[PDB]
Amino acid sequence: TSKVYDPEQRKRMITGPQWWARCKQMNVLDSFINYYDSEKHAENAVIFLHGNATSSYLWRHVVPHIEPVARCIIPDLIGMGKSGKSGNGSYRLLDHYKYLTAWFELLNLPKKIIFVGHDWGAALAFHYAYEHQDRIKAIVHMESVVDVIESWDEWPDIEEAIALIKSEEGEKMVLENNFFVETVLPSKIMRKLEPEEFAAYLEPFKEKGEVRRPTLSWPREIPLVKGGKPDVVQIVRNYNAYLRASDDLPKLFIESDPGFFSNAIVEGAKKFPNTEFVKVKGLHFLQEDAPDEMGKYIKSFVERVLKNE
Ligand SMILES: O=C(Cc1ccc(O)cc1)Nc1ncc(-c2ccc(O)cc2)nc1Cc1ccccc1
Repeated sequence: TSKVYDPEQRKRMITGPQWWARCKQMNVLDSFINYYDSEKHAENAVIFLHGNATSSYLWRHVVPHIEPVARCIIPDLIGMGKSGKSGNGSYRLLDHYKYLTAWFELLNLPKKIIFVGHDWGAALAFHYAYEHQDRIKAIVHMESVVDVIESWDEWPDIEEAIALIKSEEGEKMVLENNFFVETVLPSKIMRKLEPEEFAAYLEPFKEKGEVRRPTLSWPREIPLVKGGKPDVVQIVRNYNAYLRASDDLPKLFIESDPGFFSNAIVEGAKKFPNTEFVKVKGLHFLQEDAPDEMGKYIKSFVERVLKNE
């Protein structure tokens, strides 16, 4: 089987260098963060957080829909995109969180922030919200780390896939063979990326070896109650209980159609009160298949949240 280019895409395409040239850099702790900032309408701030394999580039066709209503800020997570590397060489959830919260202190943010999170980016937003419950205006999430995975909800294939990723063979398939960028990322986009679009995702990870570490460390954080990192399992338990009780926090969940092993994500999202549910085309990296539908849904949700405030 083969996937097909979107025959109109080369005409609104944004290449890697075009996106990076629009970004800014800021020293943060012992490193630096590369980020997009639309600047205008700073009375609000919408912070878009990518997850594994990607970067701020993931949001390039989503963010123009929301810029007219609020300042939009989109970082490359540490070790990813064009950001600096992690000073301690480590790329666990809490390492990412250290740089993200330090970076927030430098951004002149409003008291209450809107988060838009994908995959592990949503975990970062959820954990920030749990620790800063008075700083959250709304949360948009999609393909998100909503809850732990109990052992009776863990089937053998996911058990063995995580065993593989936690083994030396898993380390080599990522660091030497770039599994998550070269295979997982295009496999979970329904269209075929233009060569220049794929090159933007490849570029941070084009060389072999340790530079690819964040794309191995993220799946190793998976919150399997059986065998998963205990600190991450507790972080996710804590913010899941907070989200289940957060009746006054407006949320938007963007469901993928058909998604990819996403049923537990959708079911977990349904346990959070005050959630608007929408659906767009996609597998996992749904920004690449339905960015304008997503941007329109988020724009309408943000306008409704601001109007009702
Ligand atoms: O590792 C993750 C991240 C995650 C997302 C949501 C969540 O609640 C917990 C963790 N996801 C993942 N990671 C791996 C696989 C996977 C791997 C192998 C396989 O054969 C099938 C699925 N699937 C998934 C998606 C998934 C599965 C089960 C419960 C929730 C989310």
